[PDB]
Amino acid sequence: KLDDSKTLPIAAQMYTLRNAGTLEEQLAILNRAGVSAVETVDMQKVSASELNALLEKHKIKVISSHVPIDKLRGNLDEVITEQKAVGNPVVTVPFLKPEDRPKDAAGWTAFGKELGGYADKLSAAGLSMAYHNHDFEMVKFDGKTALELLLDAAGPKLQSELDVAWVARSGNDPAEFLGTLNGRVFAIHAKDDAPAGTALDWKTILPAAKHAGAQWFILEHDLPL
Amino acid sequence: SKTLPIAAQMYTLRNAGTLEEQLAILNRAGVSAVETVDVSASELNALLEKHKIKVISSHVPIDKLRGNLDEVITEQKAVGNPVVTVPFLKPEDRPKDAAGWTAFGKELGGYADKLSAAGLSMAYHNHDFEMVKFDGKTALELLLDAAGPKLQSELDVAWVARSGNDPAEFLGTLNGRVFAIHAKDDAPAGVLDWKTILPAAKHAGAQWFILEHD
Ligand SMILES: [Mn+2]
Ligand SMILES: [Mn+2]
Ligand SMILES: [Mn+2]
Repeated sequence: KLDDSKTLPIAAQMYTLRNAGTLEEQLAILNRAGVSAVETVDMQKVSASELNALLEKHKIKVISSHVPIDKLRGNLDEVITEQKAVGNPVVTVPFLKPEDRPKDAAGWTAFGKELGGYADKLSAAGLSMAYHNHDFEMVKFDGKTALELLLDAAGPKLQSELDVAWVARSGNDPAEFLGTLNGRVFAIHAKDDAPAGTALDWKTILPAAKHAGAQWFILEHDLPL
Repeated sequence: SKTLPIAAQMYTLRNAGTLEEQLAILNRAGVSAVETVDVSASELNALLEKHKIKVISSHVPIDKLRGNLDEVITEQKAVGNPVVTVPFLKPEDRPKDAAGWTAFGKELGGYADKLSAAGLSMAYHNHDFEMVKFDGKTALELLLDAAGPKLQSELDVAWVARSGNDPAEFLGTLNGRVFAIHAKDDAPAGVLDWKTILPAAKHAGAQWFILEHD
């Protein structure tokens, strides 16, 4: 079970709701599962002060938050204000819609350089930055993945939220990929199929992750299709 | 091993809140099971199977158990619910002395025997009024002991502790007679010593941790 692993501390991906009453049930589940940290999605749906009061009550910490690229492009100052309203989360690029995906190696380089500029401004405001990949960043140009192109061009203020299932599915070894990102990994992300309860060669991946500097194993439960 | 699976007790729809939003929250929290409360079996089987969530318990009021039990059996089997749970007693239905709590346990034990012959199990969910004591014994122990082991406890540990009884120790008196632990979601993170409650619950044979939305 991924939740019973103890190489990396566990964090849960949590979808925020407008109703702070129903948000409390999600936090009570984490308390009983022994999970103390969350990565938030849609955090702006709820009032910051209401969410802060509930997190404090349940001793849960927001360790990162999904911020779409159009918000980083359109008003970064507002992103900074919104994220700091709840504390100190890593600002994480969650996904790229098809229309935002570069087409060639030079485009992926330019995109990483763009993100590196945001990472500098976020850093000046006291916020870190991460990038969460899926499958389209695994495309390769002359032997190098789009993901490595953009992270290398962005510089070490941008860390990887590495989705290792997509790394492996593309035919790259996840542990070796983590070696190339030594000191530039924020977390490992994985889908969790195990039912909630009280409390891919993971046996090599999680040690490689920890040696690279990963701080969190972020687990996600999905809606069925 | 040392984990209790978590189920959620469903709640009524207030404001705009839909039922499917309830199930979607549970999917995203990873909760695989629900305890239902008081819409047709056709409608709720369909939504539960589409969200891949099973019913593990259903709150059935005492007046239904007393009035039409064969109908209770039919309705529970229609949604695949395996456990009939008495959720509450209104003040007028609460026995007044030790003899009355014993007689009430015997009554419930008769329903548990009939439910068992129909292939269904039975549990009893307490609040605070069952924690009253007669010559050292709680009303809750009187009724469970008198009902026999076909009636199990859905033990509300907050009300046990609030009455001055250690919930871990109380679970020890109910070894093999505990269906679930019950708790609400509005409690601050550490009143209740979950470091002792959870192993006691597991040792006693609890099958579920059931979370109630205040
Ligand atoms: Mn992410
Ligand atoms: Mn490189
Ligand atoms: Mn209860």
